[PDB]
Amino acid sequence: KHICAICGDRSSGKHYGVYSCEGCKGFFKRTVRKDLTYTCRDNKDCLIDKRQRNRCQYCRYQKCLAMGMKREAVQEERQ
Amino acid sequence: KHICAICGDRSSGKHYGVYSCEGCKGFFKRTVRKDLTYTCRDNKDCLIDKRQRNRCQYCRYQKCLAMGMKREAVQEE
DNA sequence: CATGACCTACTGACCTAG
DNA sequence: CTAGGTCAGTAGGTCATG
Ligand SMILES: [Zn+2]
Ligand SMILES: [Zn+2]
Ligand SMILES: [Zn+2]
Ligand SMILES: [Zn+2]
Repeated sequence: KHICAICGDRSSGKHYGVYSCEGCKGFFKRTVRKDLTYTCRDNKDCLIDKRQRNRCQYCRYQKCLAMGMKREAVQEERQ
Repeated sequence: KHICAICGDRSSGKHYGVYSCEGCKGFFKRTVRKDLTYTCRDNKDCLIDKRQRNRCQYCRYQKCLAMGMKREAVQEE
């Protein structure tokens, strides 16, 4: 309840279902808002930690969904 | 006689006429009090249920009025 | 130009006067 | 009964930095 279940950074609370950090939060939010398809240049299992979370987006996105981060809870843009 | 007619959630009775949950009741109370006008980013046809009632505020406010929810049943501050 | 560290609004479950 | 009310927790920001 104190760590980001995706990259191991300090959590700021539950976001879209799972305890995560501000970096992983905005990442998911930025993807579904714009509907972004990601390709992994590796074997679809790149490690995701605090230091190399931005190495492979694809696996960082998949790691969010395997941890239960809901696409549905991402509201639409405002104003 | 216990289902919210707007989003299918559990209903606590009549709120401004129509059977609705506390979430949709509070949303309608705040939409007239502040006179908030909404715009939709899609084709004004978003699905309104328990899981994405917070997705589009435009379609959620539209489904309220279409379900019979009355604007005059809201008292002033 | 995709990041993320800062910042507010908006929920809705849980209260009480008529 | 259905009108009111709050406020912690999760949503929405924006914008300088690489
Ligand atoms: Zn993270
Ligand atoms: Zn990868
Ligand atoms: Zn409802
Ligand atoms: Zn919409």
